[PDB]
Amino acid sequence: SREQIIKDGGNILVTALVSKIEADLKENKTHYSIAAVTFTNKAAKEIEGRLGNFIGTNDGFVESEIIRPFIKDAFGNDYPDNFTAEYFDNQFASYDKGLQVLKYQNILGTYSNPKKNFKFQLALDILKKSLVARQYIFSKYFKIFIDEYQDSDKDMHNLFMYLKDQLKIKLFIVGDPWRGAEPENFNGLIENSTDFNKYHLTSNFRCCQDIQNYSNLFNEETRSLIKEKNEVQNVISIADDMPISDILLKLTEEKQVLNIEAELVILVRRRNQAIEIMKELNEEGFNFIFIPQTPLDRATPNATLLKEVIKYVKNDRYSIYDLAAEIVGNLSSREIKEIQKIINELLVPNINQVLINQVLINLFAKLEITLDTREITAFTEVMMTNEFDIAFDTNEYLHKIFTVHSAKGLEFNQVIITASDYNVHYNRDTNEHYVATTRAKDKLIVIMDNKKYSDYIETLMKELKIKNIIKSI
Repeated sequence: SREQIIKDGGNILVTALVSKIEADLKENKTHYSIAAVTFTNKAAKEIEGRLGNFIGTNDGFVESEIIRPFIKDAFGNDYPDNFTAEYFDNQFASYDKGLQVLKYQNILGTYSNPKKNFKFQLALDILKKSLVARQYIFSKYFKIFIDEYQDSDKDMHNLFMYLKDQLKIKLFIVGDPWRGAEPENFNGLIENSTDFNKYHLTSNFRCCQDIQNYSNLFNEETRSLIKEKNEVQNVISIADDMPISDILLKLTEEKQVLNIEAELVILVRRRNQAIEIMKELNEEGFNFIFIPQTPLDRATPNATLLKEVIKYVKNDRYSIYDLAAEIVGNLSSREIKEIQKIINELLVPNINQVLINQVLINLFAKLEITLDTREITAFTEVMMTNEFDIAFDTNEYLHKIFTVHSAKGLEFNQVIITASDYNVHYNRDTNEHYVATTRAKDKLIVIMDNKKYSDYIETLMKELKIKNIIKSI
């Protein structure tokens, strides 16, 4: 359930955040603050965006809230508090050597073993050795929010448990059952812990109740999740009794169930449908653009970073810092510039497959990340043509057409789909239909042009004694 989580004041495990922080901050009456910690600055910024508390990365939290302010009190004055964090060089094999590098080179470095986390070991050691540190953290925070917990390493887990068990801080933990990852942390809590309430959320939780309800109707497994409303507002059915341009005018100006001034996305199955639709719409005063599928639209491990590199290469106004926000950790501008220097070699005149291959190797080597050869192939293909450029564009486009595939993992405010694109009555297009119906946050329109689809909906409604699932206009 959703509102149950909101009512829940204690330690929480969620299997798959901004929602709970907003609520908890509202009803907080005390002086205590919250902290939200992510793996990436991208994830942090996204939270800080929708909101005296701490919102930042794991590494920024332990460095700024624990290590820097209290290392001298814990270890003595000969330890620095103006050290530099370095992710790339100055790796080491033991805690004592890490202490040496910090003490003598003024560098907060990393273990060479990715399963060990020097910063978090250091932070825990400092808490255990400094009353002042414990008193600060104790009186500062009442709750900490932690993202992607399945990727947390053993030392992160040790610190968070200590915060919970010694400094009386509640934990709100989100994850999904990364080189540092110890999945047993999160799994262990799920299977064994007695001091957490535990919830499971489906992928469409983000959506408004009407959109959750509709999308949950179609799979036998999610039907039980449906919480019927007396009336439906945000999922709408419209007849295909007029051209798409008239349909759009009816939705926006006549019935005003769509806002033409907000983001509006039409989902199709194929490029040729998008062309058809654009050929009409843009001749009738609209201005839609089709965002093509690209070779990087595969579920590959490094898809996100690879798309960022392409964005940077092809758009001279795109900032290297936005690329860097997607990299795990809290890299200094100095290190980001070392990454920039590597990537900039893709900008030489007459770039070719050989050079590109070399850049990719240099980059992912530096990031200590394994690269699939088929990723190199897909990346190189995008580099060597302008065919897919619009998909990596920096411009903001309000009115867009996507295939359901290109739309995967994206979120829009308003979405139009066409029933005849999904033959779910014959158990076809069922994953695509779930994806398509859950892209929208606030408004979903179904062009109802498929008799078997609509009959199928009515059949399920009768079976479930549902009276309202979609608003017909």
